[PDB]
Amino acid sequence: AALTRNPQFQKLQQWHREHGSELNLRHLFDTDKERFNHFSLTLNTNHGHILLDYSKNLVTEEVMHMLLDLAKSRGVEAARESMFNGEKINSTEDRAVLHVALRNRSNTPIVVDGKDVMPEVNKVLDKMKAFCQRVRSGDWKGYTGKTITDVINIGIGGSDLGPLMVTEALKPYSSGGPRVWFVSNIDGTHIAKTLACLNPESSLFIIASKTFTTQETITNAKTAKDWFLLSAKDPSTVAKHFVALSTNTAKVKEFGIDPQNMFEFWDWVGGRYSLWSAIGLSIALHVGFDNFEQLLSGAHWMDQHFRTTPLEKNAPVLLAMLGIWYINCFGCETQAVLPYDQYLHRFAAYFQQGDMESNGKYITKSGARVDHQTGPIVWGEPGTNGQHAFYQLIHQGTKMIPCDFLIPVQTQHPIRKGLHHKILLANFLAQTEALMKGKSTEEARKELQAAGKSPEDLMKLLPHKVFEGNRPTNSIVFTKLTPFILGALIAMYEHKIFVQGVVWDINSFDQWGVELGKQLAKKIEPELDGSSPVTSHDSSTNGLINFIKQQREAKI
Amino acid sequence: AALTRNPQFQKLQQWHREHGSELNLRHLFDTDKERFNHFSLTLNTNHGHILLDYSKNLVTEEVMHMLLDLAKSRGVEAARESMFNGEKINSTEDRAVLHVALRNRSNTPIVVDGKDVMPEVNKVLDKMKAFCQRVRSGDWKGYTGKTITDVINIGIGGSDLGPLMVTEALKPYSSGGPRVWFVSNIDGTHIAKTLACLNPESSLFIIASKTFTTQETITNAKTAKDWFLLSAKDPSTVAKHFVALSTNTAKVKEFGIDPQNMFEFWDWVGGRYSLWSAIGLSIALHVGFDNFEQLLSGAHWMDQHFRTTPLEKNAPVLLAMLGIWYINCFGCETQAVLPYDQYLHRFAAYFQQGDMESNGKYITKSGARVDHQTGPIVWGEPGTNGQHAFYQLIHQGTKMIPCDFLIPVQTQHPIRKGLHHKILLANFLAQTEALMKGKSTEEARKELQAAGKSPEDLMKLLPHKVFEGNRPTNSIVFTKLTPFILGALIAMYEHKIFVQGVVWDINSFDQWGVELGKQLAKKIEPELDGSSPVTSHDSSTNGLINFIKQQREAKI
Repeated sequence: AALTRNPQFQKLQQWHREHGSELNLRHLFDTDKERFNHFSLTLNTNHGHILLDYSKNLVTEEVMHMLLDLAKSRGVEAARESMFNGEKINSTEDRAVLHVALRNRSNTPIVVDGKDVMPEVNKVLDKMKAFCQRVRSGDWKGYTGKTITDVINIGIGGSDLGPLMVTEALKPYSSGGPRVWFVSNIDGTHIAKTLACLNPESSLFIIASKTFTTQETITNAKTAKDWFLLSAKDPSTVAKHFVALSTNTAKVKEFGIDPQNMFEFWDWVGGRYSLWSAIGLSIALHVGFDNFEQLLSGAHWMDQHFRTTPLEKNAPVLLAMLGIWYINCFGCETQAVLPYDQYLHRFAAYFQQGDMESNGKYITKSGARVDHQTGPIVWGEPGTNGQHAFYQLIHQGTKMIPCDFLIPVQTQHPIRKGLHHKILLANFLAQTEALMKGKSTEEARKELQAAGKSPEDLMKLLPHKVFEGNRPTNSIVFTKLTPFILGALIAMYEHKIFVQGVVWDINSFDQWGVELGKQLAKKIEPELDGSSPVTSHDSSTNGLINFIKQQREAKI
Repeated sequence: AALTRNPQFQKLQQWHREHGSELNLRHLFDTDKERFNHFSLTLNTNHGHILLDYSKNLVTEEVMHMLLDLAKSRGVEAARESMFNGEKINSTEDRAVLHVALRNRSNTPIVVDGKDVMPEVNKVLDKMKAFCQRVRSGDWKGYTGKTITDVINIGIGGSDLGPLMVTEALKPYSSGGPRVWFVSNIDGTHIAKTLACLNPESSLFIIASKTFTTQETITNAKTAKDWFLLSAKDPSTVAKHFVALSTNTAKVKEFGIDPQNMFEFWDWVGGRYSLWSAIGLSIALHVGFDNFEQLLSGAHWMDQHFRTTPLEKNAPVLLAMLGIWYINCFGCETQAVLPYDQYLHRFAAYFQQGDMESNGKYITKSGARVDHQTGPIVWGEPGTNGQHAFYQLIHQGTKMIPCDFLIPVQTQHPIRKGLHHKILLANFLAQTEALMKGKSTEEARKELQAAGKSPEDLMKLLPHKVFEGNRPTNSIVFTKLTPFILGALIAMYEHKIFVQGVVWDINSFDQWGVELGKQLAKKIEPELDGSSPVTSHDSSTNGLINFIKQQREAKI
């Protein structure tokens, strides 16, 4: 495996082995008045500013230089061009990786198999807008003649999380749009509780599935059709309440949907990178096409930043290499994402898929097994919520946890003359300051002394009140969370993920880890039927199945 | 630190040292037909069964004996008795830890400071039931004489997550109950979007806060009151629309709340263990008191199981020691919680707080700094969703991640004649089976050949199709997710957390980690006012504040 044999990597490791544990944030800031200026970057997108302050990280100019050298020697730049140029970098599936084409507002030609993909991309987009216009304006009618009031997206994984996270994040921009719902779990509870709140006469379903044969998605789609038909009765009315995001014309038409209402995307569009394509139809329907195009433009802006900016000042590259530093040198298993924004409550979950499904790999592009760590476990909750739940462990646990704190300067709801947002901002700032600064034993002793504690009571509590600090964080502040800014932020992390994948020499765009569980599930399905004991598996699987057969009848 | 000096621990570590990496699940099952029988526990609660199958773990009977010996030498049994008997085991705050008293259905006396706490516990429960009856029945009217249709819980941390997670989990048992809402984030977006869907004359607010001085909660409460009075206008009507879960009579009365509508709890009720107290009022209002008592009874049943069962067959002890095995011997940073149940969509988030806030500590009860790992990072999303998001990394990443898979045999919505649940169950079973078994190079090769793959295509794909397996999991299956069973499950994990804390010799019931961040935030708040630059902090904190001031009125 390449990384471990790379000269720059070894130099980095050697340096960390010798000076790594010596790095101390408090000391670094105390001896360098220019630290913030030297370890941060402000980006003016013309539609708001984004400040990436990575100064509270365990790095020095020397460390950053070494990290940038590694990025260069790993061919991050050549790899980037290959992606943007339509080359088939998805080596195991022999496919191009072009979510950047989906939002290529510049319409600069991107050729794949001797053909520019932009024309087809724009064809679908125009098709999406036209349809969106009919639904939003009321022109489109239910089988009863009523306008659509609710839109239900049915899909799993990448066909669900992106649309859900974005519509949740851009709720303030949904004025005039129908309400949107998202069904994803095969668990019957999901579709059942969702359908109970809807009127079939004014409900529009969006079945999101490339092949249109995805078990969970199609099962849910069929259940929704039965629910609908229970009221509508006529199978021909389905074409008025169901549309598809797919390419399988036959299966779509067989379902009862009109091929005219099938919005397609391509194989170079990964599920976890597809909200920018037809998959984003529910987004466009909710916030309008102008806002949707703003979302795409934001991503496009960041794509250009990534492609034209020197590595030293390249946002995604910097985030990626800082992550490599903590993952491969410090050995940190996780990456926390803490947005101080309730609208971004599903932002961390979105990147759990985007990051983990992309880089949770162990085989390199050459077929060799890695002998080093790859993708981290991404997790988190919007602040200050999460702040009152698990920060205890971040501040005083036994784990080093890189944290990305994000927040918009301007709130969408400046209630109480901005009092709420002021407090939110203060906590956003105070937490990273606290994680960095900590509170020494002497500092805590003085507080306890001043609190009239007896020598005995003081000694008993003292160590518990000490904060060792030196806990690194990135602070990402943006003017306002608009469709454009959100687009830029999502694209920024998409590229961070891309860069790390290159450094580790893995394929960030396939997902073979899915078939094993899938094949074993299909084998078990028919065995669940009936009350006869199963003995064809390992004793555990056998035991579980038999307990299930025994208890499915139990009358509590 | 006590743990490192414990002889049973050193014996365990030496064994691991010498045998650890040699353990292979597939090989263990292949060579022992009694594995499931030997490593599974079935609990009959008389109100449904709970099967704890821990056979797919990297353990042998020898390993389990060493783990149980460690639990015993660390005094888990005596510590448990001290908790149940009301001793002040919360050593740093010198307080008892009695969430078990809250659900002590048996009413066996529990003495604290020379006084049985049960009378006051039951008094509050009776008060809660009485109030709920009036609200639910429509007896309690708003200032305009209308019945209450919406209940809004305002609180943060332990005063929020439990009530939210339980009401979400028990939705099927809420018929005839008012809609419940939860406001927690200080972020104005939270209270604003909630208030926008409410009618002040039929809305009842529950302000959950012990001291009633919690900044976020009180700020949200004041905003809700201003909103209410904009319509009500008459201050005296507040007593008909606001109640409190607190003990600060002065502040409550000052807020405008009738002190007779203040439901109390005690200092031995930790926030993250408070849903069983008055904090659970929103739960009672949503599902009725009979169901709330079932929830309490379920926890009481698990409490009894924990107190009377020999360690070797004690569910919480087994879960705890398996965790210790992975944390302190294998070095796993995280613990995944994967419930295959949409209703339990906030279950993992709940324990992310319950576990991490309790055991994210680094100072032992003797004041020594731990020289070993403590609490893990808890995370997860309900199965299939999570299954289509990040399982790629669990299956083929470079991290060992213990996973708890949970699922009810009987679904609350057996739609399509049980088809959805059948698929859900098959996946629940197949996933742990796949994680254990994996797929060898030769197995994958055979599949690729049968698939008709060409020689070189097979060669390039082969390694990527291999699953190393040997990934440990616990499967927890229960007859049905009822209020009683849910209570039992929550209590089971609370005790798992307790046992681990005892083994590590830390105080699982304090949370000093909160102080530093709060103190720094209060100092920054006033500095945000005005446009003059701030220079009183480290350059990063300074720079972030100044960017905020600059961008505050940037027009986008």
